[PDB]
Amino acid sequence: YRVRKNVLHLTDTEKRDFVRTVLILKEKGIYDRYIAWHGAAGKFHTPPGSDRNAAHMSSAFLPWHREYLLRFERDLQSINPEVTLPYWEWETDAQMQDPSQSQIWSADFMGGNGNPIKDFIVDTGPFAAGRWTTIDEQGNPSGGLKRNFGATKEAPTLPTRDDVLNALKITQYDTPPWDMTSQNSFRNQLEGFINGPQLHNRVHRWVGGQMGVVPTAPNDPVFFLHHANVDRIWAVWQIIHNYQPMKNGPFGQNFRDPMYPWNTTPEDVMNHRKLGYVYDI
Amino acid sequence: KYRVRKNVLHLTDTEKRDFVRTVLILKEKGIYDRYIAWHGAAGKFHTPPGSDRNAAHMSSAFLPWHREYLLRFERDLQSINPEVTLPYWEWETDAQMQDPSQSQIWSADFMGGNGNPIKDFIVDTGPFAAGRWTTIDEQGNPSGGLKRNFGATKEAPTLPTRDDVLNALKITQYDTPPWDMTSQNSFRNQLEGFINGPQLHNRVHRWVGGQMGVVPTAPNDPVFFLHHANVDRIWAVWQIIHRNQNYQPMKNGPFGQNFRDPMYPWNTTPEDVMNHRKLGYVYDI
Ligand SMILES: [Cl-]
Ligand SMILES: [Cl-]
Ligand SMILES: [Cl-]
Ligand SMILES: [Cl-]
Ligand SMILES: [Cl-]
Ligand SMILES: [Cl-]
Ligand SMILES: [Cu+2]
Ligand SMILES: [Cu+2]
Ligand SMILES: [Cu+2]
Ligand SMILES: [Cu+2]
Ligand SMILES: [Zn+2]
Ligand SMILES: [Zn+2]
Ligand SMILES: [Zn+2]
Ligand SMILES: [Zn+2]
Ligand SMILES: [Zn+2]
Ligand SMILES: [Zn+2]
Ligand SMILES: [Zn+2]
Ligand SMILES: [Zn+2]
Repeated sequence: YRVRKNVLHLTDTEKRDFVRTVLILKEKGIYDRYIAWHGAAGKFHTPPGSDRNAAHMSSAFLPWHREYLLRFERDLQSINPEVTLPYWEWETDAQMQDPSQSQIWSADFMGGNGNPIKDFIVDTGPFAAGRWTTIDEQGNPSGGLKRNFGATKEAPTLPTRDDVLNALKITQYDTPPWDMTSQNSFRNQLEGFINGPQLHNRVHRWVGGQMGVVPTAPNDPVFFLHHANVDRIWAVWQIIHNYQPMKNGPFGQNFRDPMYPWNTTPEDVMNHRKLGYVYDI
Repeated sequence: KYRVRKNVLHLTDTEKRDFVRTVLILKEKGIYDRYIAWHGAAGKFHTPPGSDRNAAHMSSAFLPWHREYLLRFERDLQSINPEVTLPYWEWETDAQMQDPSQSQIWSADFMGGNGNPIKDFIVDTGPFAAGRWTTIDEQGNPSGGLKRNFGATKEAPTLPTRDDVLNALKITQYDTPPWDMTSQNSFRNQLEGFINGPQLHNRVHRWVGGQMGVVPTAPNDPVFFLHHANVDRIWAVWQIIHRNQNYQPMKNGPFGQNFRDPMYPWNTTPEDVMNHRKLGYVYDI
């Protein structure tokens, strides 16, 4: 009953207010806590020495990011009670002739692509360099947001709608060993590791810049619009369908286990409505 | 005000063997590691970005951050064994010893001893010797066994003294602007150890050496918690002395450093932990 809307459905004023609130969150110093939390989680392997981490490469990927967006949305709400987290339906923009033309990259929103002359720093939009500070891996100021639209040879295109529907056909949430090699797992599929980079991982690689990489991704506000759609994609599979592992998975990956760096568990966020929100569709 | 935190020198043999046993369980369950990660994350979180201050150190939130940290750690201990509380290492008395390396805190039945020069400095004695206790680097990856270099550095050859503690307790202000490493006449910056230091808190870290010597890995050594229990105790004492002296900055300080701001990576505030008793514990003395 907080309603999360397609970025395409967002009145010119709804978009202005969303952007407005993100800058305030940034100015207050709240935005940085989110970049830091995501960076910390990515370095927290479960268990140590493994490839899995608290926020990725593990069953926790989906509930971790759901909790993350919920907390982010609550902070937006405390600034402006009329603002909720919109979602970027990339599945849809992939059909465009040229996706970089999508209304999501308008100057009055998340601006555009990076400038090749400025080493791919983005100057168009509310988060252009000079208007929005970024930080690096190390937590030090980095000098500006960057974006490389489909510049990689492994990710030249956004995930096609189809890629979404096939994933939704998967019957298991996840499967052991609960890692990147999991087969027939909705979680690993949606995350993008099956014939990587696909879906989730694919959007990250397609955007480029800080979004391209784990330790700095959140620096780009589009991170939240991306994840909103991923969360929505997960909520859809759930209309039909339960989570795995329940016990016996690495600590931090189990159904009822604290999700770093919080005490939140996957169980705690299994139903989005219990969380106070619902996707328009 | 029920939970009693005791001098590591007042502990019975069993009490020590239960403390150690609970730490290993916390470790085995994977829970200990969430702590090391929290402290590492906080140290990298600058307030504000580009500054020298971070959420857990080099600023006013140094004391309440670590108090919250120990409280959470103590609660996990107790969920494992309700009779175990966090003891404190009174380093200022150990400094008196001819050879502090001999303090009972370093027994093979407690913290274990110094590192072995013959082995780079890996600690090979005690419950946390290499082979018995897993360690993590500044990247979150596994690393060789705990390491300790007792007073090996030229800057910190000795543990802080009672005189050093007393003098600090003498400061009238909790902190002063700019609320960082250069703060003068501030209890916080002096207890932390930056005034002419390395001194006090920073000095113990430097004296121990090994992972305890650097911010990103320091919690890998269980002694980190015994150290910070004494630092917390010293703060609790100061609070009593200057009853009519609250926390600072109350406001208009960097976000994350003010009296009512959330402390990374938690939502908890300095106000939330100003009175230790409200937190359910007290110190031996
Ligand atoms: Cl709508
Ligand atoms: Cl990693
Ligand atoms: Cl709709
Ligand atoms: Cl006692
Ligand atoms: Cl790694
Ligand atoms: Cl006593
Ligand atoms: Cu991520
Ligand atoms: Cu992601
Ligand atoms: Cu520290
Ligand atoms: Cu310390
Ligand atoms: Zn709609
Ligand atoms: Zn790592
Ligand atoms: Zn779709
Ligand atoms: Zn098709
Ligand atoms: Zn739903
Ligand atoms: Zn830094
Ligand atoms: Zn007291
Ligand atoms: Zn006692």
